[PDB]
Amino acid sequence: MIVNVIQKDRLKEQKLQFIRNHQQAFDVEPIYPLPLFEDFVTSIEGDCSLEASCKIESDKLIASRFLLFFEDKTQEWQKYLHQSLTFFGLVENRVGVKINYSLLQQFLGSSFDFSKVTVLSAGIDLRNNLAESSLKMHIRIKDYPEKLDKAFALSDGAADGNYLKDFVNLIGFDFYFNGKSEIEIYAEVQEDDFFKPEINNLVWQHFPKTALQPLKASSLFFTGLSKANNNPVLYYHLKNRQDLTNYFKLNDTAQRVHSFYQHQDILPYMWVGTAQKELEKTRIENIRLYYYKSFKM
Ligand SMILES: CC(C)(C)OC(=O)N[C@@H](Cc1ccc(O)cc1)C(=O)O
Ligand SMILES: CC(C)=CCSP(=O)(O)OP(=O)(O)O
Ligand SMILES: [Mg+2]
Repeated sequence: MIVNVIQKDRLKEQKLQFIRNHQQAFDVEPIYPLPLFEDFVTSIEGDCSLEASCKIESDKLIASRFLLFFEDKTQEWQKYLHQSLTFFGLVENRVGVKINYSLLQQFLGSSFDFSKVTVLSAGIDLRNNLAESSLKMHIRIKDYPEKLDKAFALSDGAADGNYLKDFVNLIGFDFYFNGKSEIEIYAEVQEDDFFKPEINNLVWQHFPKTALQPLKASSLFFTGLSKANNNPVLYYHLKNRQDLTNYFKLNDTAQRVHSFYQHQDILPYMWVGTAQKELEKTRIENIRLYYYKSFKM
């Protein structure tokens, strides 16, 4: 048992370290209210992963973006949901804002089967403009067509984007501090399906050739269906973060993030998100970079 208390304290400090390393590299001052997220991730004593992310818009660097993934093998998804919602409610209380939950509420509405959840995340994207700050939640469902339909109904709605409805498993919620809220649905293609002829016909055919090149180094591909019908954001799960510069033409701000993380003590994979048209450019100006670390007993 003494092994357990020592390892719990150590995990608590390693999560805070991962968060501070990211914040201190990109923001001289922490963005308020980061310490509420720090308290939340330290209260999650089961196994988890953390995500630290940068959104780059030309030379603007948005870096107070963090996410916890619940990975306790007991899979008490409903308990994790409740722990995330009470953290959101603490943000509301301390900041003095009211979050608009209606989209999450309607998605969960008609008696939710939590056994169909395979991923749950909770986190933040904090800005000095409070109204532009947001809380975040992702839910991945499996073999749950009733809730797939409900998420589609909740976003912009039917076609198009409906052309990729059968590829959807991940649902994203954003909760802005001004009371605006959004839902997003993500179509995915797994590595083992990359070369199948039906996949080229149903998916790749609708994307420029440049969109296909980073699949060579990716184990997974996502795209958001409802935001930006024009110019959809494309997400690539790079097997090795070192391949980023080989497949994506980085500007100066993104290169600074990449250089910082090349030799950090983190997981080897990353996610890269970029709008479809950025890949047709000679140089990406808008890109989102996501890095990860795991925290296990
Ligand atoms: C655990 C498995 C099934 C391998 O992951 C998923 O396909 N879901 C993604 C979805 C996701 C990725 C990044 C995010 O920031 C949010 C959600 C994931 O969790 O890795
Ligand atoms: C698509 C998965 C792989 C990455 C997380 S996407 P997000 O919607 O939470 O981040 P953005 O809203 O695109 O900035
Ligand atoms: Mg989004």
